[PDB]
Amino acid sequence: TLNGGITDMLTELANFEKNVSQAIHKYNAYRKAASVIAKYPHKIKSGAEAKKLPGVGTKIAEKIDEFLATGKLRKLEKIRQDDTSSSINFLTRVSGIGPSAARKFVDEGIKTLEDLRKNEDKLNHHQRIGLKYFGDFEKRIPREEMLQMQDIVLNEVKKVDSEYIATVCGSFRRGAESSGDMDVLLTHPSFTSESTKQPKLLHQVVEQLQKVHFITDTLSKGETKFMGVCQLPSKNDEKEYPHRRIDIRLIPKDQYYCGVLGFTGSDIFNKNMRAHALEKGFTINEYTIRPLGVTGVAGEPLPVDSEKDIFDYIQWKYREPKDRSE
DNA sequence: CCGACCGCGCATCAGC
DNA sequence: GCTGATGCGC
DNA sequence: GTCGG
Ligand SMILES: Nc1nc2c(ncn2[C@@H]2O[C@H](COP(=O)(O)OP(=O)(O)OP(=O)(O)O)[C@@H](O)[C@H]2O)c(=O)[nH]1
Ligand SMILES: [Cl-]
Ligand SMILES: [Mn+2]
Ligand SMILES: [Mn+2]
Ligand SMILES: [Mn+2]
Ligand SMILES: [Mn+2]
Ligand SMILES: [Mn+2]
Ligand code: NA
Ligand code: NA
Ligand code: NA
Repeated sequence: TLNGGITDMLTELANFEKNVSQAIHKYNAYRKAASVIAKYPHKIKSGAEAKKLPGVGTKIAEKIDEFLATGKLRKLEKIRQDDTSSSINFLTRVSGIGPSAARKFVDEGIKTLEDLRKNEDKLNHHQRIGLKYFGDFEKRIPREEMLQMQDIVLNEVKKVDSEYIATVCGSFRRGAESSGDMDVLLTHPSFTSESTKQPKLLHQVVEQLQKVHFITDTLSKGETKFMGVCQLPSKNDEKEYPHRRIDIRLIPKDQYYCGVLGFTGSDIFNKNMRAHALEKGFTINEYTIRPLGVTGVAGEPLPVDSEKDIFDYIQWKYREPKDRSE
């Protein structure tokens, strides 16, 4: 919170560039600046000071000066009063309505929550579910509920087959006291980088979590990635818990460490690490780290027996999950 | 200045 | 049906 | 929008 005013402004700018301008590198540039400012341990007193940080350049330095002086940014005040940008920014908050869809909907006169409900027939399945749970998906998840959810998932998985290992990653693994959603990494010894000896490995887990009325809806589902909705069960006479977003990802068991690194994040932390891995002659995905050739083509996967091994290849001192919240 | 910016699974669409 | 591009949410 | 080269 030391610089919460600045990082909020930059985040609002990033969202503007993503949703309205459809300018993805400006989006990430603003996100990058906001992340580096967010870990800087002094109350920023000027844009000159801010600009010393990697990722804060001249333009962001200017806007920091304006904000530090007036407590506002004219550019944002203008954006806020623009009805089209306003409507687009709102509509994108629905899961499945991206910048493209949102602009299309506004053009057709669909620009409020009321309009969206009136026109359910024009939403695809993902968007229909995002709208259905729009309000619930706004709420955060106390870690205590995350712990309850972990228990249901880990226990229900164990019931399908004792050799499933399910790990909760995401902000939960980084030690967050509240989470936007739940992210689950799934492995099973019959699914390795060398063979898939068992079919329906993910489907069986989804059906099981559905049978016990944990998973209530499905956003998308393939042979290795599920995205949907779940809900803790409520006690006798208790108000119902909010519906929550859940993702489950099945990974080859011999590639667990790149996977848990990849699904622990943060998203910015991954971008930073992967970018630095390129600079040191490697490419990292959620499956492998591979060396780059003189041309650029990736080599064969390098051996990995721990998260730290990946850090070692790229000349990075190890960082605990709790220190990867960028 | 200029070129690169992490890397991927699923849903949907256009084309053959 | 298959292949590739695009949107989307990560 | 920023930064290495
Ligand atoms: N490589 C990469 N990984 C991502 C990206 N976005 C999300 N992830 C991974 O997916 C994990 C879960 O994503 P989210 O649920 O949106 O993020 P989160 O850190 O869990 O935050 P909350 O759920 O809102 O508390 C992240 O921690 C990352 O490990 C991305 O843009 N690139
Ligand atoms: Cl851009
Ligand atoms: Mn999450
Ligand atoms: Mn998630
Ligand atoms: Mn039932
Ligand atoms: Mn609900
Ligand atoms: Mn580096
Ligand atoms: Na800088
Ligand atoms: Na959206
Ligand atoms: Na979220």
